[PDB]
Amino acid sequence: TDLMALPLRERLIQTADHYFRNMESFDLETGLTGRTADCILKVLPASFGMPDRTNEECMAAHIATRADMTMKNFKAWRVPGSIPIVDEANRKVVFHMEIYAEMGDGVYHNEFIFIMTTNDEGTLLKEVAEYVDTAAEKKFAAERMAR
Amino acid sequence: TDLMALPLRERLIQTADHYFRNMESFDLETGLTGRTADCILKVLPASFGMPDRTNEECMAAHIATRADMTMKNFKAWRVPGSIPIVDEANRKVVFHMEIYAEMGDGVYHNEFIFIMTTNDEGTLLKEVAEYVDTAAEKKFAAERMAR
Ligand SMILES: Cc1oc(=O)c2c(c1C)O[C@]1(C)[C@H](O)[C@@H]3O[C@](O)(CC[C@H](C)[C@H]1C2)C(C)(C)C3=O
Ligand SMILES: Cc1oc(=O)c2c(c1C)O[C@]1(C)[C@H](O)[C@@H]3O[C@](O)(CC[C@H](C)[C@H]1C2)C(C)(C)C3=O
Ligand SMILES: [Cl-]
Ligand SMILES: [Cl-]
Ligand SMILES: [Cl-]
Ligand SMILES: [Cl-]
Repeated sequence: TDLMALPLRERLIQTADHYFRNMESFDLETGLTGRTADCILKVLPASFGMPDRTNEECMAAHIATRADMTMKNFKAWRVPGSIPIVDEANRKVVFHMEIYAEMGDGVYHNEFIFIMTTNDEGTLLKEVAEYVDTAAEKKFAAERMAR
Repeated sequence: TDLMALPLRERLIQTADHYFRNMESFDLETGLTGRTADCILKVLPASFGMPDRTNEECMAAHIATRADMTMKNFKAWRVPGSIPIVDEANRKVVFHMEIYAEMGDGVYHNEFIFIMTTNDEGTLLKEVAEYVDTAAEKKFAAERMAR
């Protein structure tokens, strides 16, 4: 494909970044793209108590969160100064990210580490691990419940 | 050096891992080793409100934290399953870590991401960035306040 004609470093970055572009242009029609069938989302740290999720579990969560909290105009950007960290050998890419969205209750805007793992070919995501701001996310969860 | 004869990947992992070995064997006479003079520790996420610190600032903080909470027997290990993520071109290593210590009040045991950046030679750390468990670390700070 056109992905395979790119150098591996570049391919890994494009594949990993796609996760964010997908979130920004998300619709029910197309859903979550550029993931392997068996891809797993892991939410770090363990203390946060979010189990690993399949693509289908992720899609269900995101539809509901967006409805419940009237969220839209998602935008993701790298923390100023940060860079993509790419381990070609291990098919991994590490980003230091901000995610922003408008919602009924104001704005969602949190900071994250994401660790993406691709398939051997560097063309799809097989794992995404995101380390979240536990204090911030526990507050969002409490705003969402009964709200 | 012996370090310079090692392939760069291995050099980077050794220089990044040294940070945790230094933490385990920490003492007043030897201090913090394996860092550039101008090395900075960054604590993420920004919401946690901890400023960047110099080697001197880190050393003083650790002395204090160990005294105040009577902490000892530190151990660091990679989260089971995780691996070191090495970006040779950018001189970076990413670890998914647990840190454990005995203290008066029981046990400190938290989960992190560390992003280590070396000098161009890969022999010294010039930046350490650690993404912490904000709920957990808030508690620990609250417990450290008069107790
Ligand atoms: C495709 C997509 O659509 C969405 O609508 C949202 C998505 C994604 C990836 O991710 C975030 C931004 C968030 O990164 C992720 O989800 C959370 O449940 C929090 C809810 C937020 C609002 C959620 C929204 C987690 C704490 C585990 C977390 O970090
Ligand atoms: C050499 C060394 O000696 C020490 O005594 C400790 C050290 C190190 C590296 O690191 C930790 C384990 C911790 O990773 C770090 O410092 C904290 O302020 C909390 C206190 C803990 C106990 C602290 C103790 C932070 C919230 C920013 C944090 O993550
Ligand atoms: Cl997802
Ligand atoms: Cl070092
Ligand atoms: Cl330190
Ligand atoms: Cl770093």
